[PDB]
Amino acid sequence: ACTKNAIAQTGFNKDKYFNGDVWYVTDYLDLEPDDVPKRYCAALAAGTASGKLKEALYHYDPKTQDTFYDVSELQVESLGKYTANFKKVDKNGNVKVAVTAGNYYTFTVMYADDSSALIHVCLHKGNKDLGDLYAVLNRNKDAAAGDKVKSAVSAATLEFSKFISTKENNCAYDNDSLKSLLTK
Ligand code: HEM
Ligand SMILES: [N+]
Repeated sequence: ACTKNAIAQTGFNKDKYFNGDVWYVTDYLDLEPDDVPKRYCAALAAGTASGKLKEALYHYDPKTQDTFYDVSELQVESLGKYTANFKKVDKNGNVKVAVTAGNYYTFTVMYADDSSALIHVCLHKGNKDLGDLYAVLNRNKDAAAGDKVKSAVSAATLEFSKFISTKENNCAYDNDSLKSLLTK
């Protein structure tokens, strides 16, 4: 189960974050021992499509090759805090698993600037018992975490040294699919 009420960034700039561009996960911290492997790659695009706040997701496990995309319409809880009812889709937006009761995530944007972000995610999916996840994002898939985002990790009373990097997984992303999924 999740245990954190993450606090959103003071002065969060939603239009800059939700600009339709891609964010790559560079580092992550899963609070429950084994909800996820020590290497999925992940990326997302977030934006407004025909007036609707949307987020598209990509996951890839470079060892198993397990791959999946999702798209969600987002609902607002407060500035920087959103609820996402996800649908599993192929890379072209064709539905594989419809929106389902019990299938949603919340996320909180704890820190963001033009190039980097720190988010909290609480995923709910069927009968899995999942815990809190934190992720450091960058607009550049190769960027080492800089001082603004690392300081934000500290300010959340977390230790960046505990975060697991995705950089040695050598993941390659279909950015075009993420951006186009925002409309689907
Ligand atoms: C970027 C922020 C992330 C968000 C919003 C997110 C969200 C989600 C969602 C919605 C699902 C279920 C998708 C579906 O069933 O259609 C999922 C599954 C999963 N995610 Fe993430 N995720 C993120 C990052 C990560 C990271 C960095 C990892 C690293 C290991 C990870 C590991 C997993 C795993 C292992 C599953 C499979 C869960 C299961 O079915 O048991 N996710 N995630
Ligand atoms: N996840």
